[PDB]
Amino acid sequence: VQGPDFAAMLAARLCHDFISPASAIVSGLDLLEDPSAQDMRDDAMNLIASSARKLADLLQFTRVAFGASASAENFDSRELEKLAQGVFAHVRPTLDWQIEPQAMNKPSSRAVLNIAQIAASALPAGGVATVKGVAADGRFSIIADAKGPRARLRPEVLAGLKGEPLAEGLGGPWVQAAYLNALVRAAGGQIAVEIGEDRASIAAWVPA
Amino acid sequence: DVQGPDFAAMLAARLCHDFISPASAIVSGLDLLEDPSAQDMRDDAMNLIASSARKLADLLQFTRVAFGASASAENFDSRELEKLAQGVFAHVRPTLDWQIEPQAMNKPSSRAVLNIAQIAASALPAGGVATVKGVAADGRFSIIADAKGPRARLRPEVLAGLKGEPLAEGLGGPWVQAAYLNALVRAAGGQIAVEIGEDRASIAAWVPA
Ligand code: NA
Ligand code: NA
Repeated sequence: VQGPDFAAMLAARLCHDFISPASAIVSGLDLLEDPSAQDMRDDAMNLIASSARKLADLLQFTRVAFGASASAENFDSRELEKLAQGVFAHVRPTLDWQIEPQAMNKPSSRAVLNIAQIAASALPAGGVATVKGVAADGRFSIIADAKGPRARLRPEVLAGLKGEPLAEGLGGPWVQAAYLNALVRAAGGQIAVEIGEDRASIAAWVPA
Repeated sequence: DVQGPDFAAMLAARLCHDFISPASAIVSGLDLLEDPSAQDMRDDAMNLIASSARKLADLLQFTRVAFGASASAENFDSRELEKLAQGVFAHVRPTLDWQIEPQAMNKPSSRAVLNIAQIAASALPAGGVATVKGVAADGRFSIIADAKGPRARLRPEVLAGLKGEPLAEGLGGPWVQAAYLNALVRAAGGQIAVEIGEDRASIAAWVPA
């Protein structure tokens, strides 16, 4: 019998992302109660508030990017931009959301959120993730261009985007890429990648 | 037609649902502190944040081992597993009676015992006691969680999940954990057994050890 290896890997990734702002809330509350750290009262309160914001943003994004079913549902592209903006708020790269306000089907919506976060993670020293999406020729086509110093799609991300098993690398970046590949291919669509100097692009289309 | 990540999405939906409850309470608590109209409830809002942060920390530490662990060989201290399971029971009406003698437990036993203990807590809608037993014998590690309390019940989606059956009547949340447990126990070469009585429900599992 096949184990829940893939679901465990996704669970491990989500825990890892949530534990960082959650433990900071615990540590911030520790500092408020500590009589020795009464000089950092304002800094501890700002740590709790920023970690609560980060955690709320990550959970709201996860809800649609990973928690959504494959059942038919339309999403507002403006609401999806809010979710992507939320995760980009706590990382060094900036977001250039160029999708004109419109209704997006479920595969398009799940795909655009995962593509935007993979583009952000391709930027280790900042830069810009440009997100484009057009409804044309019976498809919804997405392209996220990550431009910045040493922009790179890691080998486990490239393996995941092709639906290949995890070889060299961490499960965390691989599992999101493999999840995106499986939902796009289940919808009858395709994933494409572009790699250049200080640039990486992730493209996907789904029927629409 | 290609297979979608439907099962992984269901597990992700379940984890979000569990974490969003104490996380939104932290946001609401911080909203009350900043609200000039609610300056008379500063103490109550701070207690809401602190208790929700404790609940969230406990849920995340448990999830890390119950759902996030790989199938790779690793031993866990049963005392550390007790702390994780107790953290889950701390914020619900049922109580946990952990009767596993302090010992080393392999990856399948550890993952299984944590899921069984939480399924036992959820089988108690009006409180009671979940007794968790675990013995290393005959080349096996055998776990039994007995949930005893008023109207103790294993929901149909939990019974379907524990047998490795698809989701029929019920919610994905309780089904996905039960199906996850079934898949990790059967991958390890073990078996799951259930007992249902009046105001009692038991979940048993064995894995090779
Ligand atoms: Na940013
Ligand atoms: Na309790």
